[PDB]
Amino acid sequence: STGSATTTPIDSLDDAYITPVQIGTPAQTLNLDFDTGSSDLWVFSSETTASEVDGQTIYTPSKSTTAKLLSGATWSISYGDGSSSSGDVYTDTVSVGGLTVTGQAVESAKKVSSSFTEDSTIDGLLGLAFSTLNTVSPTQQKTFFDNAKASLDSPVFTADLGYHAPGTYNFGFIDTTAYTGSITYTAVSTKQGFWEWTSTGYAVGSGTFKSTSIDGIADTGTTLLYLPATVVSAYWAQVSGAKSSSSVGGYVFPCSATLPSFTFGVGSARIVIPGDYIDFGPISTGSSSCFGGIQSSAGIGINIFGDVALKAAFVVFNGATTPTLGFASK
Repeated sequence: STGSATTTPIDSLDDAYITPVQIGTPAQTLNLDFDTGSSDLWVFSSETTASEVDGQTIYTPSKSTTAKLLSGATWSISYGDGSSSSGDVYTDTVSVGGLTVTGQAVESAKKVSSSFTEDSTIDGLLGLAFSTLNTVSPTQQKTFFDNAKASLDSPVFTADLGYHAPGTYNFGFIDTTAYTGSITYTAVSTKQGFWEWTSTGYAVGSGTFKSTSIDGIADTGTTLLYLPATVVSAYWAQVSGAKSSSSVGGYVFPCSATLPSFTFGVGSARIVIPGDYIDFGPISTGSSSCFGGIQSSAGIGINIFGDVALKAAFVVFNGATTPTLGFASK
């Protein structure tokens, strides 16, 4: 089998991407944030504290004839950005772009933190990291991809995120029309439960490529590109007036600037992030200070190849017996 779904930016800045997902019988369609940095499929629901729902579409398991309460199971997750959610668990039928999993764990939120409530466009998350990170207790549950894998034509999914435009998540096949050149594959460590790999270096604008190993995660659920302070300083040094602002919480730059590109290495291959991808707009409405899309990972504890990086590429998440990651230009 295969599946194919369009993923759409939630706003004009590409702050995140939502993909429609069918849950239950009859189908209840929710718009979920596909997140290769976590491993829980959780949704706003009829069980979510009413004051914490503000415009999201909810899953109502009592209206699904295939929903079953997973007895005694709870979940609770805290994300790197400080947000969190928790609740109980159903199994139900979940379909993405034509691909169907029966008996998928659907984690129903009883509580969500303020940032989730405040974002009316995201009805939940669909985790696509390794199932070892899944928070369900006392019996850990598998991700949608893990459940589908054996049925897929090929045990892979691909992320093709758009810049200020829709893109595609495909399951079970590689669309050879969706990228240019070849796909360069690179090793993955699953030891921390992430799609963790090592970039071979970087360049700023038309500058020379610096060969240096950068360990990080391919994370569709993180907006920005988080890299070591040395790298980030080298980038922003090429932008007149850019500075790290403690009060704002990262590098800011004059909105009048034209940003240089940023290149990262995948083996001997090179992915070029155009400068415009690195502009996240005014820090506050009406400001002429703009927020940068490349930020320091110091104090995160891990480098993160988030959407800023991934959207410059066609990305293969290869779930073969030994997982690997593939990147192509597009």
